[PDB]
Amino acid sequence: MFNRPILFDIVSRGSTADLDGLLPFLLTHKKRLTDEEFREPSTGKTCLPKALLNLSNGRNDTIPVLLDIAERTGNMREFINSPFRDIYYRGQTALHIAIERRCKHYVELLVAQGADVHAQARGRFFQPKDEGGYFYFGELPLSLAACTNQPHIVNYLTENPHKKADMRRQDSRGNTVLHALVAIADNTRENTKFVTKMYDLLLLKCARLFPDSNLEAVLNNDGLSPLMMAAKTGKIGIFQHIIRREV
Ligand SMILES: Nc1ncnc2c1ncn2[C@@H]1O[C@H](COP(=O)(O)OP(=O)(O)OP(=O)(O)O)[C@@H](O)[C@H]1O
Ligand SMILES: OC[C@H]1O[C@@H](O)[C@H](O)[C@@H](O)[C@@H]1O
Repeated sequence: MFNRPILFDIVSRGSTADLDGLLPFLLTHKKRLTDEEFREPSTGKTCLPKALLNLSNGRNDTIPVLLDIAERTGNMREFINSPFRDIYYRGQTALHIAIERRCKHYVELLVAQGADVHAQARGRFFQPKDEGGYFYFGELPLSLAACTNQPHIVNYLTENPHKKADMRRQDSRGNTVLHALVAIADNTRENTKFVTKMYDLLLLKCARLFPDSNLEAVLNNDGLSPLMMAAKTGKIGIFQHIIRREV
């Protein structure tokens, strides 16, 4: 039979073998993979995130199966965009996890299949450390991809045939991938190296697409541009780099 613990065990193990029977099961009992019986009741977590949080060499073969089953229970978009709903991981989705676990293949698979690319990770865990969080990257898939130094993913997200992430997008703070980048900045060599490269990457991309929407001009909720934000918060490295490319 199939209940939450059995389903989670199977996916946690990456066993596609054991998923045999699931589709007929759900079909005959009128169940879906998004039904409450199949989520962690605290967080609302489905078995999709469960799968992603148990990779093995960044593989969990049950993922493409779970997706196909959701498709076939008429349920795929809802399934993929099912968000954590608890105060701590609120808003997080399968897409966020694919990005953070650094697996481009699942990002592509997820995006191609309809993943909301502007889903905001809003919960405590995603806010700044000083505000009781763990890692702040501006909440959005793109900003996450940028902040964790994954240019290939960043390019995938901004130019793909399915759904492009708008770079002008802002989080709850009105922060932008640029703002996010400075928040990420910590002045150390390798940090400044990538943060800088990335900043340039996005700035040039946003100029070449959308010829006339200057992204540095988008202010945050504190009405700070990314430049001033760096300034105000001691981000020497990134700040100098911004100025360098003036007149
Ligand atoms: N929401 C999350 N986002 C990112 N990482 C997580 C999250 N939840 C758990 N983790 C980490 O990733 C690992 C995988 O989580 P997974 O869902 O497989 O197990 P769990 O439900 O967290 O714990 P258990 O092993 O009791 O089920 C955990 O060991 C935890 O350290
Ligand atoms: O953390 C590894 C290294 O990274 C650099 O970006 C820092 O400036 C160094 O001080 C450090 O040894």
